[PDB]
Amino acid sequence: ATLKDQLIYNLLKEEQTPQNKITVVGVGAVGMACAISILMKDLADELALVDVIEDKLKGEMMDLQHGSLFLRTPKIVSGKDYNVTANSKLVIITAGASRLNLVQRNVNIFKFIIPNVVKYSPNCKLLIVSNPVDILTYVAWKISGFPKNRVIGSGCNLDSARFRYLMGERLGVHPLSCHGWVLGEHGDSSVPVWSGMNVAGVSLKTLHPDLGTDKDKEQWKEVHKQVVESAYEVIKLKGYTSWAIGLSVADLAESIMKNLRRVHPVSTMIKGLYGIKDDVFLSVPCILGQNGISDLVKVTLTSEEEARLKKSADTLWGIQKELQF
Amino acid sequence: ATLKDQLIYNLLKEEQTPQNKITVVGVGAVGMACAISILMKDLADELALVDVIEDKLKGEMMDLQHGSLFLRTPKIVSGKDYNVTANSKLVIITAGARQSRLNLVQRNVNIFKFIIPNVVKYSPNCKLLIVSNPVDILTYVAWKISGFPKNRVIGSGCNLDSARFRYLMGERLGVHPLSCHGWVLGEHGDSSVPVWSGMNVAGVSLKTLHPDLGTDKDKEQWKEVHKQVVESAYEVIKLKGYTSWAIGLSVADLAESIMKNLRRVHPVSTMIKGLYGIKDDVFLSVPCILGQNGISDLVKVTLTSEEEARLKKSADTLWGIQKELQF
Amino acid sequence: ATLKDQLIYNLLKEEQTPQNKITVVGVGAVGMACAISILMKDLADELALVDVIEDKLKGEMMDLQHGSLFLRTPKIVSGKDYNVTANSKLVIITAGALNLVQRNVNIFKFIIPNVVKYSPNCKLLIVSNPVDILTYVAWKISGFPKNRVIGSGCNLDSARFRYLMGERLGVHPLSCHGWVLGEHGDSSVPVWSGMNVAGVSLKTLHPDLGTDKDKEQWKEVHKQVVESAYEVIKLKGYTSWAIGLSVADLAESIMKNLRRVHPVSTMIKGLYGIKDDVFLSVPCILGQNGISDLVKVTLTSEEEARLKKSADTLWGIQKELQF
Amino acid sequence: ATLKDQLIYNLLKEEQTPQNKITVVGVGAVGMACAISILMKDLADELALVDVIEDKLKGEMMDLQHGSLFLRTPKIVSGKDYNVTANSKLVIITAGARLNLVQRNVNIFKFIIPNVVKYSPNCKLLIVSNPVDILTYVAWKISGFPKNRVIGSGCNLDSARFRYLMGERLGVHPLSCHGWVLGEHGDSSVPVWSGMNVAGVSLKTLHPDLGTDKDKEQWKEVHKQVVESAYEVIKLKGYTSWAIGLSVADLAESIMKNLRRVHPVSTMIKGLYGIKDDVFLSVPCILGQNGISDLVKVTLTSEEEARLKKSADTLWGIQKELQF
Ligand SMILES: NC(=O)c1ccc[n+]([C@@H]2O[C@H](COP(=O)([O-])OP(=O)(O)OC[C@H]3O[C@@H](n4cnc5c(N)ncnc54)[C@H](O)[C@@H]3O)[C@@H](O)[C@H]2O)c1
Ligand SMILES: NC(=O)c1ccc[n+]([C@@H]2O[C@H](COP(=O)([O-])OP(=O)(O)OC[C@H]3O[C@@H](n4cnc5c(N)ncnc54)[C@H](O)[C@@H]3O)[C@@H](O)[C@H]2O)c1
Ligand SMILES: NC(=O)c1ccc[n+]([C@@H]2O[C@H](COP(=O)([O-])OP(=O)(O)OC[C@H]3O[C@@H](n4cnc5c(N)ncnc54)[C@H](O)[C@@H]3O)[C@@H](O)[C@H]2O)c1
Ligand SMILES: NC(=O)c1ccc[n+]([C@@H]2O[C@H](COP(=O)([O-])OP(=O)(O)OC[C@H]3O[C@@H](n4cnc5c(N)ncnc54)[C@H](O)[C@@H]3O)[C@@H](O)[C@H]2O)c1
Ligand SMILES: O=C1O[C@@](c2ccccc2)(c2ccccc2O)CC(O)=C1Sc1ccccc1Cl
Ligand SMILES: O=C1O[C@@](c2ccccc2)(c2ccccc2O)CC(O)=C1Sc1ccccc1Cl
Ligand SMILES: O=C1O[C@@](c2ccccc2)(c2ccccc2O)CC(O)=C1Sc1ccccc1Cl
Repeated sequence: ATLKDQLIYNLLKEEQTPQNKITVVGVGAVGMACAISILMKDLADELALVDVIEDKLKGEMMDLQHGSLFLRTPKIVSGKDYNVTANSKLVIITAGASRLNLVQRNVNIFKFIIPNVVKYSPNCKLLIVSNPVDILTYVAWKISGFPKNRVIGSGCNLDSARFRYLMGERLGVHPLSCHGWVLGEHGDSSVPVWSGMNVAGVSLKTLHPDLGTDKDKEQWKEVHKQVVESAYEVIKLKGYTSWAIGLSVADLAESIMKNLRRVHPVSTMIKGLYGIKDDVFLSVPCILGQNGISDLVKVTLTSEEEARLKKSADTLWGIQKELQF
Repeated sequence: ATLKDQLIYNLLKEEQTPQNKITVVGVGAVGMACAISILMKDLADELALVDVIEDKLKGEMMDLQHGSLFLRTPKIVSGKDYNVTANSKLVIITAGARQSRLNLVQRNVNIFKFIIPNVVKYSPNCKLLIVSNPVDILTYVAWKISGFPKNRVIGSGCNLDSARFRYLMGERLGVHPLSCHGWVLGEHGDSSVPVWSGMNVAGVSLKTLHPDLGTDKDKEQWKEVHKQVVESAYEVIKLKGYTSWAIGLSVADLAESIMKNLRRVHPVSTMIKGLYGIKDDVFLSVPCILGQNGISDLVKVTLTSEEEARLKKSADTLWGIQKELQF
Repeated sequence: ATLKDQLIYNLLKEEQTPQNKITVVGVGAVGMACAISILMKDLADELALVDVIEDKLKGEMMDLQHGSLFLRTPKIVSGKDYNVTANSKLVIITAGALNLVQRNVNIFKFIIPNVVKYSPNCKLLIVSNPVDILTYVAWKISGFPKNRVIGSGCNLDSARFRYLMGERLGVHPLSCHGWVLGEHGDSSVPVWSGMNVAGVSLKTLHPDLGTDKDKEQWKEVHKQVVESAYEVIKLKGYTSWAIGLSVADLAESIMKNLRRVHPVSTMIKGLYGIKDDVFLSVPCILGQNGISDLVKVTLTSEEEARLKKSADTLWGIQKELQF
Repeated sequence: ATLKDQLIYNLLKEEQTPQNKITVVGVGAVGMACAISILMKDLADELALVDVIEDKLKGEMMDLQHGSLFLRTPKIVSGKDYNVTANSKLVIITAGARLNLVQRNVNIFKFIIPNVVKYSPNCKLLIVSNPVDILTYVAWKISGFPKNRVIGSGCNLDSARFRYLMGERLGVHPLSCHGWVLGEHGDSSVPVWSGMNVAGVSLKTLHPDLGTDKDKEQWKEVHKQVVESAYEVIKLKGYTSWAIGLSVADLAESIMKNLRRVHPVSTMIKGLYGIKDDVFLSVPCILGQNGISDLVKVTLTSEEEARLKKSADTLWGIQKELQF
C-alpha cells in the first residue's frame, strides 16, 4: 500500500471524454492571451496548447499549470502532436507567419494544421484569429470541409471593441452602454455603420445627420480612423497586440461554449449578400452558440456602405482565386 | 451644441477619487500578468501602470484599454510620473530586470531608492506588495525606505512556491490543488522549507499515515515534490525565458484578500523578528492573515528542529546581506 | 494563554471604517433576493440588514452567515438599530406595507432620517412601491442632492421587455436592446424607436411596430411586460428573483463606478414639458456619485404625452402627502 | 416574411440539446435557493424545474426567466412531466416535507426517482431532502444507479457552519479554517478534532483538551452550535435556505466542472469502520464529472469510529422497515 492507496479508496477508474475542451493553436502573445482569458473565465474543463516551437510550448504549459490553485480548469495539456487536442468543442487558431507571399505562407501553415485538427476533433468549431483573418477563415473552411456555421473568423470583433472604447471615452459612458458596429473586412478597410451608433437606443446619426461624413463639424470619422491608428500605434509602441485580442476572443468563446446566442461582429461567408457572389468571408453581426454561427443579422446599409463591402469581396476573391491548396 | 450635449444632460461635474485603486510598478512579463489577472478578477475601479520605458508603458496601457468592453475596471492610466498612482489602496512592485544574487540586490535596491519614496508621496496609506527579487530582501528594503508599519509591507514570498507545491501534490494524488493542503515557508526560492507536518487532504496528515514522508528513507520519494518546486522554476526559465502566468495569478489572489478584507491566510513574507530564535530585522514567509490593513496577524507554525534550523540559517544569511546595505 | 493567542500573533487590532459597505432595509422576499444577488456578485465587503421584525431579521442574517465559506463578503451584520448601517456607500430600501402610498410614507418617515444619521454621504436606491413616488419621498425626507437618490424604476420593466424580445427573436436578451421608460409598472412607456439588434432599428424595418394595427402584435411584448408581473403575483404570491438580480445590476454600476446606462427613476422636472418635482425613469449614467448624467431620449408626441400624464398623476398624489 | 425573418437570416435550423443541463426537483425555499445560486455561478446551459404544485412552479420559472438579462443560462424550463428533465447531467432532489417524516418522503421518492432515471439514466443524483442520509440510500435502491452517481448533500453544510464558527472564534476567514464534520447529517454528526487546523497547524496538538469536557474554552460547543443553529434558524425564520443553496451550488460546481475537490457528502460507507449495512454517511469524497470517484479514508479515533458505527446501526434500523 502506497500513501495514495492508504489515503484514498477508489470507487471507479472509468475516466470519461472531456466535455468542455478548448484547444489553442499557436502559443505566441495572442494565443497565450487567449489562453489566460479563457482560463480566468472558467469556459473549459480541459485546455490544450499546440505549437511547433517545443521548448516554448512546454514552458507556457507548465507556467499555466503552476497557477492551477487559482483556476477552475483541472487539466492543461500541450504537445506538438494533435492527439493532445482530441475531442475539442472549440479550436482557436492563432498560428501564422512582399505580402501576397505572406498569404500563401499562412495557407501553407493551414494545410498542415487544419487536417490534423479535423482528424482529432471532427465535430469542433473553428475560430480563426490568424491574419489576414477573412482570407484565412475561407482557407480553414476550404481545407476543413466544415459547414459554414462551424468556421468563424475573429473578424471585426476587436475592431468594434476598440470603436466602442473610443466612443465611450468621447461620451464619458462605459463602452458596454455605447453601441456601434464596425463591419466588413477586418483591419484597414473596415466599415463603421454610422446609422447603428447609439446610446440607450438614441441614434447618434438621427441627432447629428452629418455624423461620419466630411461635413461633420466634430469629425466622428476620426473615431474609426483612430480604430486603425490605434492598432498601428500599439505595434509601434510594444511590438505586438495581445491583451485586447485575448479578451475579445474569450468573449466569443463564452458565447459558443455556453450557447448564449449573443450577437457578435465576426467573419462569416457573406455570399448572396450585398450583391456579392464569390466565396468570401466578411464580418456581419452573427448569432453565436454551440453550433457556431447559426444566424446573421441583415444590417440595412447605405449604397456607399454596400459598395465598400463589395470592393472588399472583389479584392478578397482576387487573392483567393490565385491561392494554391 | 455638441453631439454629446444633445445626447447627454449633466447633473454634476464633481470629480471624485478612486475607491479601490491598484498600481502596478514595472510592466514586464510579471507586472502585466499581474495586471490582466487583477483586471479579470474585478478587484479595482482604477488601474495605474508605471515603468521607465515610456513607449512599452503606453502600448501596454492602450492594449488593456482596448479590452475595456470585456472588463469592469472603468479607468486604466499610465505614466513615468507617479502622479498617476495617487490614492492607490495597493501598490505592487514588479520592477527591475529579471536576474549574481548580491549584484541583483545591489541594482534592485538602487531602483527601490527611487520607486518607494514616489509611491509613498502619492499613496501614503497604501499597502505595498513586493514581488521583485530577491523578494525577502527587497521586502525589507521597501519597509526600511518607506517607513511604513510592518502590516503594510508584504512580500510575495512563498505564495508561488506553495501554489507550485500544491499543484504537484494534487498531480500525485489525483485531487484538485484547492483540496491538497501544504505550506512551503521561509526564504522564497532555492532555500524554501516544506513543512511536512502540515501536508494533508481533508485534515488527514500525510506524515502521520506515512512517517518516512520527506525523509531519505521514503520509498515513494515525496521529498522530490519540494525539490520539483525548485526544479520547476528553473525549467520554466529554460523553456520560455521567464515566469509570468503563475506569479500573476498568485499575486491576484493576494490582492483579492487585501482589497476585499478577506482575512484569508497566505504564505507571504513578513518581518519575522521574534520567532524561531531570530533576533534580526529579516522578512521570511510564514502564514499571514491578509486583509484591508495588510498583514494584521501571523500564524505561529510548530517546526521541527531541522525546519527551524533552515529558517534560522536563511535569517542569518539575509541579515548578513542587509546589515551592509547603505540607505 | 488562549488557543487563539497560541496559534496567532497579532500585529495590530485596529479596525478600519468599512470601505465598500451595502445596507438592505427590509428582509422580505425582495430584500433577501437583493442580498443574495449582491453577495454572489462580490459587490460589498460588509453587508448590513435592517428590519422591524427582529426574529426574522436575525434568522436571515444567520442563514447567510452560515454560507460564508462560499462567499467573499467577510462581514454580515443586522439589527433593528441603524447603528449597524453606519458608513454604508449604498443603502437599498425595500421595506413597505391613496391609502397605501401614505402608509409607505409613514414607514419612510422613520427609515430615512435613521439612514441619513449613520450614512450621511450614501447613495439611496429605492425599491419599495410605488417606486417613483417613494423615491421622491426619500429625496424630500433625506435632503440629499438628486444625484444620490435613485429609484429602481423601470430597470426591471426593461429587463422583462428584453427577455420577451429575445424569446421572440431567438437571441439572448443582452443583444436585444429596448427601453421602457416613465412610470414603473402599469403606465410605463415602451420606446419603439430604440428597439434594435446590432444597431438595426425594428421600427424602421416594421413601421407598424408598437401600433394596434400591427399584424405581428409587437405591442403585446410591452403588454406582457405588465401582464407578466400580475401573472407572477397570481402564481407564486410575490416577485423576488428578477427584482433581486436587477437591483444587483444597479449596485454593481454604483459600487464599481462603471458609468453604464440604466433606466432608473430620477427627478425629471425640466424635461418633456414636465414642470413638477416628479421622478420617472429615463436612461441614466450610474457611478460612484449615483446619477451623474441622463440620456435625452427623443420621444414621439404620444410618448411625451404618456410621460406628462404620469407626471400629473404622480404629482396629484404627491402634493396631498403629509411628511 | 415576419420581422424576425426581415431582421435575421437563418443559416441552419439544426436544433440542439443542452450540453450542461441541471434539474432541480422541488421549488420550495431550498430548491429555489439551489437554483438562484446555480444560476449566479454559470454552471448550466439549461435549468429545468419540477414540482407537483403547478402554479408555484410556473411562477418561480417566470420569475427566474425575467432576470435572464443578468444571467448566462439561456433556457429555463419547468413542468410536472419529467420529459422537461431529459438528458440532465445533474438532478438535485429537494422535494418533500420539512418515523413518519421518513416514510412520507420515501413515498414521494417512489414517484420521483423512477421518473428521473427514465429521462436521465446517466445523471448524477444529488439528494438534499431530509433525512438526507436515509433518502440517499432510498434513491440509490430505487434508481439502481452505481453508488458513485448517488450523492447526498450530507455534512457539506454542517462543515461549512463549523468553519464559519471556527472562523469567528479565531478571527480568520472560513476558507482558511479547516475542520471536518462527518457521519450523519444533523444531531449525531461527528466533529473530527484531529483534523482541525489553520495553515496545517493542528489545534488538537496545540490544545490537547480540544473537544473534551475538560476544555476551558469549550470547543465542543462549537460542534453543538452546528447541530443547534439549524433549529435556531428554523425557529427565527421558519426554514433554512440560503446556506444550503450555497453549499449545493458548491457541490454542483465540482461535479459540473470535474474539479475533483474533496467535500464531505453522504456516500455508501459499508466496508469502513466495521460497518456492514448498506448505509450512507458523510466522509470526505472526491467529486467530479462521474460523481463520487473516490473517498478519503480519514483516520478516526476509537470513539469516532464507535460514533459512526452507532449511526450506521440506527439508520439501518429505520431502513430495514421501510417499504419500497
Ligand atoms: N484578427 C485579429 O484581430 C488579430 C489581432 C492580433 C493578431 N492577429 C494574428 O495572430 C497571429 C499571431 O500573432 P502573434 O502576435 O501571437 O504572433 P507570434 O509570432 O508571436 O506567434 C505565432 C505563433 O504561431 C506559431 N506557429 C507558426 N507556425 C505554426 C504551426 N504550423 N503550427 C503551430 N504553431 C505555429 C509560432 O511558432 C508562434 O508561436 C498573427 O497572424 C497575427 O496577425 C490577428
Ligand atoms: N517572488 C516571486 O515569486 C516571483 C516570481 C517571478 C518573478 N519575480 C520577479 O519579478 C521581477 C520582474 O520580472 P519580469 O520577468 O517581469 O522582469 P522584466 O525585465 O520582464 O520587467 C521588468 C520591468 O521593470 C521595469 N523597470 C526597470 N526599472 C524600473 C524603475 N526604476 N521603475 C519602474 N520600472 C522599472 C522594466 O523596464 C521592465 O519593464 C523580477 O525581479 C523577477 O525575479 C518574483
Ligand atoms: N420597484 C420594483 O420593481 C419592485 C418589484 C417587487 C417589489 N417591489 C416592492 O418591494 C416592497 C417589498 O416587497 P416584498 O415582496 O419583499 O414585501 P414583504 O412584505 O415580503 O417584505 C417587506 C419587509 O418590509 C419590512 N418593513 C416594514 N416596515 C418596516 C420598517 N419601518 N423598517 C424596516 N423594515 C420594515 C417588513 O417587516 C418586511 O420584512 C414592496 O413595496 C413591493 O411592492 C418593487
Ligand atoms: N440537507 C440539508 O442540509 C438541508 C437543509 C434544508 C432543508 N433540507 C430539506 O429540504 C427539503 C425541503 O425543504 P423546503 O424548505 O424547500 O420545503 P418546501 O416545503 O418549501 O418545499 C418542498 C417542495 O417539494 C415539493 N414536492 C412535494 N412533493 C413533491 C413531488 N412528489 N414531486 C415534486 N415536488 C414535490 C413541494 O410541492 C414543495 O414545493 C426538506 O426535506 C428539508 O428538510 C435539507
Ligand atoms: O492590432 C492589430 O495588430 C496587428 C496589425 C496588423 C496591421 C496593422 C496594424 C496592426 C499586428 C501586426 C503585427 C504584429 C502583431 C499584430 O497583432 C494585427 C491586427 O489585425 C490588429 S487589429 C487591427 C489592425 C488594423 C486596423 C484595425 C484593427 Cl482593429
Ligand atoms: O520561477 C521563478 O523564476 C525566477 C527564478 C529565480 C531563481 C531560480 C529559479 C527561477 C526567474 C529567473 C529568471 C528570470 C525570470 C524569473 O521569474 C524568479 C523566481 O523567484 C521564481 S519562483 C522560484 C524560484 C526558485 C525556486 C522555487 C521557486 Cl517557487
Ligand atoms: O412584478 C411586480 O410585482 C408587484 C406588482 C405590483 C403591481 C402590479 C403587478 C405586480 C408585486 C405585487 C404584490 C406583491 C409583490 C410584488 O412584487 C410589484 C412590482 O412593482 C412588480 S414589477 C411590475 C408591476 C406591474 C407592471 C409591470 C411591472 Cl414590470
